[PDB]
Amino acid sequence: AEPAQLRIGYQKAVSSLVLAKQHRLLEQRFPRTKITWVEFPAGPQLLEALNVGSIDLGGAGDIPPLFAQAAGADLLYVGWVPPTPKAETILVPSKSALRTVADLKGKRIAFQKGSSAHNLLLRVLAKSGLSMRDITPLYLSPANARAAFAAGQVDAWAIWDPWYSALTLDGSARLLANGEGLGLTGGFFLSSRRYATAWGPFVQQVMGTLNQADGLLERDRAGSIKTLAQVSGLPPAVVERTLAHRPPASVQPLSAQVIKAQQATADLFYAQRLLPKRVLVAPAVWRAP
Repeated sequence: AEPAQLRIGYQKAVSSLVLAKQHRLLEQRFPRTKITWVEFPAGPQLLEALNVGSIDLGGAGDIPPLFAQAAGADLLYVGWVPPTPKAETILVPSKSALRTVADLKGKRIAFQKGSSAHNLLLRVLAKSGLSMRDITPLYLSPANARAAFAAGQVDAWAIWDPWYSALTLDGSARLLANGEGLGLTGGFFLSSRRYATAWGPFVQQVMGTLNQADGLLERDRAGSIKTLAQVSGLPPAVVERTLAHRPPASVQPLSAQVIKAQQATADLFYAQRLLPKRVLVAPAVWRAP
């Protein structure tokens, strides 16, 4: 037996999950399983849905699961997605006086709370003697943060591609700093405990397939650009710029150093009084037989 249903969460931003969904790669591989793709605006949204059973497999950044674990979610890390530091950014309105990270002190900074942008921001700010309490957070999902930025209500926005490329290409934004040199973890695939326990091998095979979907970003450059352009709405030039910011990042098993990295992030968040619990990553880590 393979399960009857896989309701799997994705974010449109993760170009490789868009393509797998478009090329119906899971469906091709698992013909006896109803594959249902459910889109979320970011990670924390996605994790809250895994928590209540709306999906049971989904991809997010490194922070969403830590926010979920701390609130009491019972998830499994089942796959790790390598970081793409150039695609994680702090943007400012191109008109703005701000040119260095130091200039962020006392400014309003939009970002998805609990998202990878929240950790990019803490860690960028740290290299300049700033912390979360030197800046004002505007906790806003990407579309709502975009609207506030276009309206002049934010001083800076921590956000990922496609928005970075979109706003820098159209003149809306300057890059203030990206995620290079912070030793970012990356992201994860999360699962419900029951589903990954019941259907381990299937969950591994799901990863095998999504892994090959990431491969299309480089092995099908010209085709990826069209489909993505077509699917997102974005111009091809922008989709091309987003592919330039992304080395391969194919989902594969959690290595030892990644687990420790995620624990170190958990510690740092707790230490900075941004999580109420100390989160233990390791008991939630899973690998198939």
